[PDB]
Amino acid sequence: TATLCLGHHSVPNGTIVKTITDDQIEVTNATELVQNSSTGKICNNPHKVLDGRDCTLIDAMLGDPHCDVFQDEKWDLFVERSSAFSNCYPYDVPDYASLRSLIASSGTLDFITESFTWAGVSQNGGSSACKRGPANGFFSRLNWLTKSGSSYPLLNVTMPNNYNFDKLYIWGVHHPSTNQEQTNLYVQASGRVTVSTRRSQQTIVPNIGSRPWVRGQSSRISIYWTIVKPGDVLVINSNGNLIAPRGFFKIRTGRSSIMRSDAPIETCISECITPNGSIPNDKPFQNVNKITYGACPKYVKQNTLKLATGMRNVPEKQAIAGFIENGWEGMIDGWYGFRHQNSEGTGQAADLKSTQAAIDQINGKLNRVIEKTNEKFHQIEKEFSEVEGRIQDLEKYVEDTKVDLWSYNAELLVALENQHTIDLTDSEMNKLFEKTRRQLRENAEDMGNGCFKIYHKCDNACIESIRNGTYDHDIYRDEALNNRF
Amino acid sequence: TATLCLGHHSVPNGTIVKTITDDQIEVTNATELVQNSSTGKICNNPHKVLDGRDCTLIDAMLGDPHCDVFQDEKWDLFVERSSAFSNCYPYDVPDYASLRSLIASSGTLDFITESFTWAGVSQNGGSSACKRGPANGFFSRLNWLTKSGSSYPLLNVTMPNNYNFDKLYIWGVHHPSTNQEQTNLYVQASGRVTVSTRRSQQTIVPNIGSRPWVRGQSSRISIYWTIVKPGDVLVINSNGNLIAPRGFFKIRTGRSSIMRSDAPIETCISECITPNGSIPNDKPFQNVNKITYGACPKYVKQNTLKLATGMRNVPEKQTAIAGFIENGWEGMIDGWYGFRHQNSEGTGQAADLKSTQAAIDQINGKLNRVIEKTNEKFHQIEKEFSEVEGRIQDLEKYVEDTKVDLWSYNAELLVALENQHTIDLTDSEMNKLFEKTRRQLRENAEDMGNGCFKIYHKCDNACIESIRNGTYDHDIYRDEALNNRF
Amino acid sequence: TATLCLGHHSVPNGTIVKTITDDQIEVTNATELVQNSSTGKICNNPHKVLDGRDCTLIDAMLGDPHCDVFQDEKWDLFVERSSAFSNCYPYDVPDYASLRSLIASSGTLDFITESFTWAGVSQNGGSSACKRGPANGFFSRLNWLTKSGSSYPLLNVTMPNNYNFDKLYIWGVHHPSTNQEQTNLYVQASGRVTVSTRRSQQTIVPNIGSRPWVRGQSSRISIYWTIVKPGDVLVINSNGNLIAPRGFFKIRTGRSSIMRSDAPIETCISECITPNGSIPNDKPFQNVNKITYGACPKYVKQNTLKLATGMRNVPEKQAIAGFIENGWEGMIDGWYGFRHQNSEGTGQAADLKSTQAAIDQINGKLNRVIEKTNEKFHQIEKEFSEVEGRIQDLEKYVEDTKVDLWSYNAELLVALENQHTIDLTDSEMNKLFEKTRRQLRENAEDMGNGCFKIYHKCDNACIESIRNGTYDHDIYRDEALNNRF
Ligand SMILES: *[C@@H]1O[C@H](CO)[C@@H](O[C@@H]2O[C@H](CO)[C@@H](O[C@@H]3O[C@H](CO[C@H]4O[C@H](CO)[C@@H](O)[C@H](O)[C@@H]4O)[C@@H](O)[C@H](O[C@H]4O[C@H](CO)[C@@H](O)[C@H](O)[C@@H]4O)[C@@H]3O)[C@H](O)[C@H]2NC(C)=O)[C@H](O)[C@H]1NC(C)=O
Ligand SMILES: *[C@@H]1O[C@H](CO)[C@@H](O[C@@H]2O[C@H](CO)[C@@H](O[C@@H]3O[C@H](CO[C@H]4O[C@H](CO)[C@@H](O)[C@H](O)[C@@H]4O)[C@@H](O)[C@H](O[C@H]4O[C@H](CO)[C@@H](O)[C@H](O)[C@@H]4O)[C@@H]3O)[C@H](O)[C@H]2NC(C)=O)[C@H](O)[C@H]1NC(C)=O
Ligand SMILES: *[C@@H]1O[C@H](CO)[C@@H](O[C@@H]2O[C@H](CO)[C@@H](O[C@@H]3O[C@H](CO[C@H]4O[C@H](CO)[C@@H](O)[C@H](O)[C@@H]4O)[C@@H](O)[C@H](O[C@H]4O[C@H](CO)[C@@H](O)[C@H](O)[C@@H]4O)[C@@H]3O)[C@H](O)[C@H]2NC(C)=O)[C@H](O)[C@H]1NC(C)=O
Ligand SMILES: CC(=O)N[C@H]1[C@H]([C@H](O)[C@H](O)CO)O[C@@](OC[C@H]2O[C@@H](O)[C@H](O)[C@@H](O)[C@H]2O)(C(=O)O)C[C@@H]1O
Ligand SMILES: CC(=O)N[C@H]1[C@H]([C@H](O)[C@H](O)CO)O[C@@](OC[C@H]2O[C@@H](O)[C@H](O)[C@@H](O)[C@H]2O)(C(=O)O)C[C@@H]1O
Ligand SMILES: CC(=O)N[C@H]1[C@H]([C@H](O)[C@H](O)CO)O[C@@](OC[C@H]2O[C@@H](O)[C@H](O)[C@@H](O)[C@H]2O)(C(=O)O)C[C@@H]1O
Ligand SMILES: *[C@@H]1O[C@H](CO)[C@@H](O[C@@H]2O[C@H](CO)[C@@H](O)[C@H](O)[C@H]2NC(C)=O)[C@H](O)[C@H]1NC(C)=O
Ligand SMILES: *[C@@H]1O[C@H](CO)[C@@H](O[C@@H]2O[C@H](CO)[C@@H](O)[C@H](O)[C@H]2NC(C)=O)[C@H](O)[C@H]1NC(C)=O
Ligand SMILES: *[C@@H]1O[C@H](CO)[C@@H](O[C@@H]2O[C@H](CO)[C@@H](O)[C@H](O)[C@H]2NC(C)=O)[C@H](O)[C@H]1NC(C)=O
Ligand SMILES: *[C@@H]1O[C@H](CO)[C@@H](O)[C@H](O)[C@H]1NC(C)=O
Ligand SMILES: *[C@@H]1O[C@H](CO)[C@@H](O)[C@H](O)[C@H]1NC(C)=O
Ligand SMILES: *[C@@H]1O[C@H](CO)[C@@H](O)[C@H](O)[C@H]1NC(C)=O
Repeated sequence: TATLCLGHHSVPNGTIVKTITDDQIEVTNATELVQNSSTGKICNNPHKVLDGRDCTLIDAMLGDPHCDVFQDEKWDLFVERSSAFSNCYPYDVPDYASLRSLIASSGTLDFITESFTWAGVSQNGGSSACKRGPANGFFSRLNWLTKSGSSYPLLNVTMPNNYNFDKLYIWGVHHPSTNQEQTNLYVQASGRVTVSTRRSQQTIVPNIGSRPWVRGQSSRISIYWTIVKPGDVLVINSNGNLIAPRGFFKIRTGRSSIMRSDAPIETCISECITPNGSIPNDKPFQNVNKITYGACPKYVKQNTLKLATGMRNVPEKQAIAGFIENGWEGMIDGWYGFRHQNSEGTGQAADLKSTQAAIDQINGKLNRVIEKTNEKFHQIEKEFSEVEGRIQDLEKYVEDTKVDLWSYNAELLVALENQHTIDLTDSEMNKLFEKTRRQLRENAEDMGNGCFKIYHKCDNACIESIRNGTYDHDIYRDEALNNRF
Repeated sequence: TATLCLGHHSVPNGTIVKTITDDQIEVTNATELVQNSSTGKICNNPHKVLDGRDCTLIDAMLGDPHCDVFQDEKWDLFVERSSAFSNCYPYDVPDYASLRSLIASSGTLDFITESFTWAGVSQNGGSSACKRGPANGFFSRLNWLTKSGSSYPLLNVTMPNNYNFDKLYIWGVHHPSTNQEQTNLYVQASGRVTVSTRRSQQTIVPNIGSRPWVRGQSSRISIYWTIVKPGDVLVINSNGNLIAPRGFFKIRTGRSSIMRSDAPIETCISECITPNGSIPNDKPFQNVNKITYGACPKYVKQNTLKLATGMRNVPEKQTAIAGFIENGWEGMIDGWYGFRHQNSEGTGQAADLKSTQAAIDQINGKLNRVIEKTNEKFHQIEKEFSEVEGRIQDLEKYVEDTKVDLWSYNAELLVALENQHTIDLTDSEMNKLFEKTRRQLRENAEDMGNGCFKIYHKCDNACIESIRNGTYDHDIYRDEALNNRF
Repeated sequence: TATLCLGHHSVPNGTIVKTITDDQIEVTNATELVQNSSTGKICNNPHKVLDGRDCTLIDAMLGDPHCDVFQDEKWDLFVERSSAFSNCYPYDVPDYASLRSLIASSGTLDFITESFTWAGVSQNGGSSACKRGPANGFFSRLNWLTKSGSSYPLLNVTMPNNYNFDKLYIWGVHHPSTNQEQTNLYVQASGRVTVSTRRSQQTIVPNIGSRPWVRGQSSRISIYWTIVKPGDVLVINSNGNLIAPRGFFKIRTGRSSIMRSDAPIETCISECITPNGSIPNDKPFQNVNKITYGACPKYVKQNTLKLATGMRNVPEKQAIAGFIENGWEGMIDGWYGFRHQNSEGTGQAADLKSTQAAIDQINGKLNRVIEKTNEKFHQIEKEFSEVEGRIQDLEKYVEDTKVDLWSYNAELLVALENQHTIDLTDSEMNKLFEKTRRQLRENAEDMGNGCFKIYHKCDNACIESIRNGTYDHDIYRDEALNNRF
């Protein structure tokens, strides 16, 4: 007689994963699906990263004297450091966030000088709070107009848009601290600024009052913006307290954005940028930060998610035995194989078809459901330094909802994939056993432990024929029937 | 002896679907789950669709002379064309989108005239920029008040809400271009308009300055609105630059909305409306547009999603009968599973109705168990913009993108899971039929290894029919079968 | 000979669930996953709940005389009743919702009095619309300044923030009804109020005009707020129509919120609070309300969702029979068992291993994918008493999208879990049958009804050995072979 057994490989060190029906189960191999670390650096390729050392985007746009190196710059991502500061005339911007977001999304600081004509007033006003070297200065992109002689005539100028692109204009209004200062600068006792197009209008009345000292000034300047479509026209009408523009900014559409971070910039290649630094995007999920730019993994709350890439791990108990509650640590060539006890001796081989089928099924399984990468460039703000109320609450609620939903999706997907992997491996083993049983019609009996008891003389050639699939039962039919009964 | 085989049908041309464990597998039949085309026309039933033609909703509400045909109109969906224009006094509306959404959601333009008394001022002002035929005119729902004689007395009027429904009032403020114009129209050198109720107030100070010429006017008019609850009182106080209302609009709660489109309107029936036109809602997902009205399929990014309907398609081997082991039967058209028998009388074929019916019943109605039939949404947020604004527009775009991504992922996962379960159930049905057939023959037959049984006794057509029916009795063949086997 | 059967238990009354491949299937046991009822009361533990009674949060903060009991109060959840009313000077708050949300999220009403100096004006103004007992009064936290003698000097005061926490200041502007009233109260014909810090500024110009009578007054007061960071300074500049503050509120960060409800408050323990009342949080989903505070189940549209707990329910048909299309209602000591017919007599036993395995797999099944509870404290508003436009539409859209997505998730999860439960129970039964068949090598053959017939004499000891797994086929092989052939 002879003995033939079927079994599967095993490893000394397994990994614990989670499935639908099992809290913990050990498998031969697994991979991590969550990226939870960063190098702390921001790669300068392939995106064009612009580093604002001590300047905010708004200050660079306005023309702060210590931000003059940023003139006519372009970027894919603008990085704002926490050590940035303002060193010019004090100012405030109503709807600061909207202007900052639109400027960042434009992605360029291209400025074109236009020939504005201001008759009856003095131009190029300066202050000691904004020093350009040893002399008083001002924002390079703004014009401060004051009285000439002893009069401030009413200003009424126009400028049409004859190009094929939109124009962005930045202008301002001056708020004096005292009535005497207001009358000294502008002869009128109450100024007025009106800027309008064929479809929109804005009018600001300056406010007079004391304010906390900032770099020796108790006055302030408010900043406003206007966009002129092609074929439209811009009209500026003012009675005083006007901070005139010097030109327009060319506004574009693209995939530029802005980020707050303190990480240094190095020479490397990475497609994902986070405030903590660049991270690889070879995993579907990440746990570093919910603020991202480029092709990045989705953010989830979990810090680890193991995906099974192997079969169940079962130790070998201490006469050969099959796969019934028994693994084989001696199999190196494949995942499934045959162990036979013969008159010549004990042998062992491996089956390539079932192993290849299992490997092909397992490989690239996660790519069938989830997308490879998602590219997001400009999004909403997710961190705030001041309390505002309704809009901030809405933004926080939206972000929280998105994070929770994606975390649930990731958990469910991992559990389902692990369960299906275990099921497919078990099914492959059972299919191999059933095929082996079908090959031997009545010359063998099931020993009950994953092994077959062949009742005729089966040499090495016979075992090889069984493994190949060319076993002929009619040859040994009579001998096996005689031996069994 | 005799031979009995079990197998399943196959088709000459199959469809390729995607499962959890397989990226490309061929099945006998599949159906498309994504609607990706439209007729290009908007059906006028069962929803009431109002064509705006060359008028916007705000212009129609205000009373533009060329929009006078829209007085006291009702709609379920208001369609705005891209060729609409304004032909009256130039104006601007602070928070234009909010007022547009409010009017669209109200769903009606019902106007009730009220008896307002304005003492000491002239009424029914007109301009050459708003012509009512050959003569000067103005907005039909607004009253322009100017000085009478040489004085403009302070106006102080009241109007109580004695009804049981809310009132919507539309009023305005005039912005002169020059100080001389302001003094000429109204005696005071600085106007002031105050409209308030018991719980809210609004005050506007007009601005004087030149503006680009629009239809011969360098002045502008601002538009404001106020809502008066039942039992409340409206008080209007002004001393210049007031564009008085003539009445109130009835405001209702319903399922009306507004849509921007250029598609023509035709006579047909459709429950879903998109800017591209109407689309059928028989499929759970669509790819036409993310802007929808009515009972519409959910929007996804995928162009196509095939749901498996039949079994795995296996070609017939060209080579003695064979079973279902890696071989399909091309000659079966009366069922999904059947028997092929080789006998002394001759060969034959049949079909098993029970297993086929069970598989069909399991497959039928499969997607309705998870996905709800259809979702009905009427008024939503705006999803396309023509100007850059900043924070709010970014938030709206982010919300829409998040929703679209989540629904696309859900659709992909659902399709993969359903295909996998369909394949598994079909294979299980085939295996169960084979196991039952084996269980019927206790010791008179043995498995041949290729999905066929070798019966070791003379089994005529009646015996085969008894096997197929399930009334086979092995006792009266047992002796002969055991004698033949050994 | 002897007969051995394998089967599973059944119950007289079952329940219907839904699976992936079945519209309706009856199981032996199921549990409800959706909470759809409440006791109508709000439990006062463990959260600190403050009853607003007939006062609103804004009125309590301002210092309404009938809300004086709320001074220096703390809360985790503030409950606003629909019967609340105002009984002081008429007022309006621009961006009322933002201030309400800010105060609610702060979670305290701690007030610190500061020594402001107002030179040349009279303080502690009062009105008949706000009665402090028999005499005229005003808001306790606000100071009404009017002319002294026949002059109203320009006011210019400062207050620095030398602490290490943020300060919140509440101030106001008075709107007279007539020019004569404006002149009588304040000498100047046009007032002006300017409040600013080193980084922000606000200027309000009062408006004069008649307004509807409210408690005998045709005038109004507009409320504004300002926040001063540590190291900053507050400057107040005005020349009329100023409602001065008396101090600052301590603003904190925490998990406090506000709710609108009419349910009474009783003494009990509950972690979840809804406007309908408190609900238990032992279920993953709830259908009571979409407004929640604390550890609450997720809100879904469905009102019922049944999760399978037992196996399929098959009534027993009317010579023992196995599990093939037949259940056993007489078995109560286990889920799976054996029935044998013997010469000595019939019997019945239960198998504990398979039952324990099935119970362990079923137990804690839902905890493998979904979390126990999610804690949410402060969120967006979800019900509105008036129409506003864009922001309200955005909030409603966000809430609707979240609800729809979570409902879909719940439905799919329930269907998948039910399908897997049915599959695992069937697999357990089939595995037990296969093991029993494997034990009997050649001494028995399946008769097709889930039972085995044994061709040798098998007494109670032999049946017990078969159940235990110690059955030896070699002892009876010869007798069984002789009987079979
Ligand atoms: C309405 O009320 C506000 C607030 O009370 C007033 O604003 C103050 O205005 C005064 C000037 O009028 C300001 O005083 C100035 O402060 C400067 C900054 O002080 C800081 O830095 C110095 C030096 O580093 C420190 O010693 C000091 O502690 C602060 O940390 C000083 O640099 C100025 O000095 C100048 O004047 C002195 C006068 O002796 C000279 O000796 C100096 O050389 C130099 O020329 C000056 O002291 C004060 O800071 C303002 N306060 C605020 C909060 O802004 C308004 O003036 C008031 N309006 C009216 C109309 O009354
Ligand atoms: C502050 O600054 C603004 C901007 O510069 C000034 O606004 C301009 O005002 C003038 C009038 O004061 C406007 O000129 C008028 O333009 C009308 C439209 O012009 C278009 O159409 C004509 C014909 O189709 C074209 O030829 C032309 O190129 C334009 O395409 C004209 O129809 C008007 O014609 C009137 O005057 C002529 C003079 O000969 C008469 O013959 C006519 O019958 C008719 O009465 C007129 O020419 C100009 O368009 C305004 N510009 C803008 C941008 O709005 C403010 O006036 C200024 N304010 C102060 C106080 O100085
Ligand atoms: C601009 O226009 C507005 C609106 O028309 C005017 O506002 C009105 O002003 C008058 C004058 O004060 C107000 O009249 C007062 O109404 C009080 C409330 O009335 C209600 O309550 C009483 C008692 O419950 C009811 O009987 C009554 O029907 C109302 O339901 C009264 O209590 C006042 O009575 C006082 O005056 C009378 C005069 O004889 C005395 O006998 C009384 O004892 C008491 O002293 C008074 O009648 C009216 O309510 C205001 N209406 C609104 C809507 O606000 C502005 O005055 C006007 N501005 C200018 C400059 O003209
Ligand atoms: C455009 C212009 O007029 N620039 C002035 C500037 C303005 O007058 C002022 O800053 C507007 O608020 O003032 C400069 O001087 C400041 C200086 O002025 C004296 O009159 C005053 O006595 C000093 O205390 C001090 O404020 C400035 O450098 O800011 C001069 C500049 O030309
Ligand atoms: C209600 C009223 O007064 N309507 C007037 C209107 C207004 O005076 C004006 O539009 C307010 O801005 O003006 C109308 O004439 C415009 C006409 O006025 C002359 O005085 C001027 O010299 C011309 O150039 C021209 O602007 C108009 O039709 O708009 C007359 C109308 O009665
Ligand atoms: C701070 C102050 O001046 N309080 C007054 C208050 C104000 O004058 C008024 O409310 C501002 O609008 O008015 C009080 O009197 C109300 C009373 O005043 C008479 O002059 C008038 O003729 C009456 O009709 C009536 O309005 C008030 O109690 O509100 C007095 C208070 O001292
Ligand atoms: C990436 O940077 C963020 C900074 O926003 C880190 O998040 C903070 O971590 C600290 C320390 O645990 C917490 O006190 C803060 O509350 C966190 N902030 C937020 C907004 O969550 C994050 O830990 C960093 N991650 C890595 C991997 O470095
Ligand atoms: C339905 O109409 C929309 C119009 O918004 C079409 O979307 C545009 O398609 C063109 C052509 O590919 C693109 O260039 C635009 O960028 C698309 N716009 C947006 C907002 O996506 C859409 O293709 C139409 N669909 C059908 C089936 O006709
Ligand atoms: C819990 O309270 C809410 C209050 O909003 C109830 O919801 C309302 O129920 C009534 C009665 O059917 C409806 O007419 C309203 O339209 C509902 N409002 C909303 C916003 O849905 C809810 O039914 C209560 N639930 C329980 C279990 O008491
Ligand atoms: C485990 O799987 C990973 C990825 O599938 C593979 O790179 C690795 O070699 C595997 N480990 C072993 C021991 O085969
Ligand atoms: C394929 O399925 C669809 C619907 O499921 C059905 O209408 C069609 O007839 C099927 N195809 C065949 C060849 O039966
Ligand atoms: C049904 O299941 C629940 C929870 O698993 C359990 O409490 C209950 O006792 C079960 N019913 C029966 C009859 O065992």
